[PDB]
Amino acid sequence: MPHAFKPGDLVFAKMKGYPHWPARIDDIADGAVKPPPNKYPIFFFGTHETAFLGPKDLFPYDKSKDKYGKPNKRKGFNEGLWEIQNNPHASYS
Repeated sequence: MPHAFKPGDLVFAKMKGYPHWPARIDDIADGAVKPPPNKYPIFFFGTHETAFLGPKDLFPYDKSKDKYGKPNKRKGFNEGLWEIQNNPHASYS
């Protein structure tokens, strides 16, 4: 049975105006800016951007990849597909 989201979990994350996007739950580094309450820091593969999202916009990757894990013309998307499949836990700074 599922747990709450934790750092390192792999997802597709939904933002307004964007396709469901390959992403991970990030940690928050010591001394770094924390998210708002009930929000998680989401790192988006390919773009390497961070947004703060809640669970309603977070789709576990394993369950969802058949539906959402296909190429997209959008900038960074296909790089992001490679990242989440091949090195999802790397440093992308």
